[PDB]
Amino acid sequence: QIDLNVTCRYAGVFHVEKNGRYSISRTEAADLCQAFNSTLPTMDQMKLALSKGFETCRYGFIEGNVVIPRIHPNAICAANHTGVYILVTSNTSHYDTYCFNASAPPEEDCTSVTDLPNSFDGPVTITIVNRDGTRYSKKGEYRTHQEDI
Ligand SMILES: CS(=O)(=O)Cc1nc2ccccc2[nH]1
Repeated sequence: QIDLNVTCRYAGVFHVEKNGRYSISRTEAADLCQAFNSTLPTMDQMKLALSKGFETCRYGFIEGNVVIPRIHPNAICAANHTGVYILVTSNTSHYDTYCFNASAPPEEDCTSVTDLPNSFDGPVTITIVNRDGTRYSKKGEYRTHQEDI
């Protein structure tokens, strides 16, 4: 069983946390976004999402970097930084991910996610968990890299 906690989308960008812990590799992140018919955001896409109201308190992949978007300074989120905070030094490789859905609304979309449209056949139950607790479950797989399996 896999839980995927997702957020609001902001200019198409959203955050995905797997199994309540930093547990996604960069290869898995691309596959996971592909399951949402999405891609890893570019830094420009992320900056526009930030400008629409997106912030999290979790490291996640974008294309090329691991970041935390921050609007409001918080001492426990990205060392009190604002803007798209870029992780510079870390020993480790597993984070959450951001994803970008080009078909989402242009600004804040805080409706819930009710599908995992591009998952593959598989036996494991994947549950999308919204911030409001609503859930969408479907049996499937999204990982293509043997290293992640
Ligand atoms: C339980 S796990 O350590 O997150 C490995 C895993 N990740 C998956 C993603 C989709 C379907 C099955 C999956 N099994």
